[PDB]
Amino acid sequence: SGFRKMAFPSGKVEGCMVQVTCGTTTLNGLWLDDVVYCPRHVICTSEDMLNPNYEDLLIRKSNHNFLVQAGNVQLRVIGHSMQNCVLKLKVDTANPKTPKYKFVRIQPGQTFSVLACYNGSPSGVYQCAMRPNFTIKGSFLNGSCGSVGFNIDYDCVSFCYMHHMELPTGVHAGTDLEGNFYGPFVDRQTAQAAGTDTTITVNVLAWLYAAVINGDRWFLNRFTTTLNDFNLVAMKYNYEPLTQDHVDILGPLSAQTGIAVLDMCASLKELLQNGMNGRTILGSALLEDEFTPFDVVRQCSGVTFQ
Amino acid sequence: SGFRKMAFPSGKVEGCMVQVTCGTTTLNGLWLDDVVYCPRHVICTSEDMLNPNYEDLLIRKSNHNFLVQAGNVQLRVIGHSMQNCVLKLKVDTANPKTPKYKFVRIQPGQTFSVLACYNGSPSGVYQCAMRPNFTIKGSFLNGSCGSVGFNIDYDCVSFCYMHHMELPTGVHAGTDLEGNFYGPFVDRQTAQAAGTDTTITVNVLAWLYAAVINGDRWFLNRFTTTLNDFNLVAMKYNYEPLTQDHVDILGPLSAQTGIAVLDMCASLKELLQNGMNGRTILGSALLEDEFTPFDVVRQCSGVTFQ
Repeated sequence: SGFRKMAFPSGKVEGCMVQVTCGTTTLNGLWLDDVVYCPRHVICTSEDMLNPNYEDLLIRKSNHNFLVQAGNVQLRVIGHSMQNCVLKLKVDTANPKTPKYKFVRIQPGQTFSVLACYNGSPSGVYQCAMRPNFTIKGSFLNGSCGSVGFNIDYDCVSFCYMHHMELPTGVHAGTDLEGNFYGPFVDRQTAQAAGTDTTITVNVLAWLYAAVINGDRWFLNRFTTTLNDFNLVAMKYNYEPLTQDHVDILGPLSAQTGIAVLDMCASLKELLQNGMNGRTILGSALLEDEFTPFDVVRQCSGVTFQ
Repeated sequence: SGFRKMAFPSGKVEGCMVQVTCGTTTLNGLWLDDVVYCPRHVICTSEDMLNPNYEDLLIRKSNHNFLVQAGNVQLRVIGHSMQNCVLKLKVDTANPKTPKYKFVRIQPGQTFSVLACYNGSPSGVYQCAMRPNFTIKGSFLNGSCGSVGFNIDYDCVSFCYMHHMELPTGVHAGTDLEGNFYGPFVDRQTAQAAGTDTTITVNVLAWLYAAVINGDRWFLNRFTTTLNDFNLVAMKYNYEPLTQDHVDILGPLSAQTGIAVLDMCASLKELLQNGMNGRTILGSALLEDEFTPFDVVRQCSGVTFQ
């Protein structure tokens, strides 16, 4: 019983975090086999970040300019290249703690765990969603760059995010591990803005389903609705339009609650129209859209990792 | 920038989780050196939990009745005893992953990380507070018992909580690692209830301070107040009374914001009296009381662990 924003266990990822320095700039990198991955803006000085030419900046740099530290042991750089917005540093030592792993580009409205690091040391773990506008609402102080986002499928770590930058709103942008940004962000210190932040309707529904399973049912009503009727009300409140896939994906929650998805939409319409009247759902006075159906199932089925 | 409920890294604790079975009952235990710790109600059958005599039940049990499994390897039980509500199983194998560690009984309004486990496998990590009434609002499905609460001070794990039970409200009770319950709970399946759930005023203030440092300042006002004036308003809303210690503890936040604690109390009084008017603070439409001053400092100073 009970329902929390819970992260995956960080252990398999802790053993992959290293410290990367060029000149006066230190940030975090990801040590898998005999490659360290980090944000290429490690080669930038405070001046360069205005309008850097990365190709040009990289030409002034040799393998011996990259100080890679694993705990208190220096690694030897025997090769370096740039893949989009990441640097791949080849080291002669394979990480003996390399877990079974893969790189996935993640879809907006999917969730993942962040291990926030400073100087290659883990600081803390929390859950995030890739928002429809490809930002994240994380916690990233100075030196957190190269901190990574990940899911764990049975024994396998799927890395999906590397932190690079903060936007004027205080929200966060980064890349997949192949170094392509999520959204239209670029790694230079210019005026960039996120689009409109829409709500992940399917996730809000998953959360309502979680609430019910945990005894909170006050927001349930006598009404149903239609997909089209519901989406007319979505548009107004900058909710994502709902589709049959979304319905199908919620079937295991629908199933286990005996509550048709459309009746739950009717409950949600009523909350968007009437607000909460100072009531709470799983101790939130707002609609939470950072739990996927999968997140809710896991936490109301109790699956583990090995 | 940004502010999240973030857990400590779980890695050092993952390597301590084992599975403990008696008959048909499986739960989690904590393997430190050559001792496994788990809730003594592992010796209970579904019948026994009504009115168990643990001393009597333990007399029917020998070292070979305890199936302790570490990943996929069985450990050998060479000794067993009961310390209050925990069983200490002596095994011949010392945990080679035992981290530097200590047992602390934690004070109400302090926070810690939970590694929720099933069958000795970690499932997820989240932050909790010991509430003034000695319950916690966690996530614990069936088989989560023996999941542990912990803080990390530089390299050292301080274990503070072991999960044992859920109360009629859906909230959670357990012991310190010496096996004394937090609050007046006992490990039997009877009608027990938590006292009134008071709010941790000092933590609410820490959070307001976090908000300010992260640019949210709408709730700031022109007023100050007195300790006594503020506490008159605390009592009404079941907030904990504030003291000079509480003030002193917030000095580093006061300091770094240039905002006297009493002016922040005046802001809080105004929120308790007027509500939020559908505004948000760090994306919460309620007052958050599960961040300590220490939690806020860490996350606005950026300290790490090694």
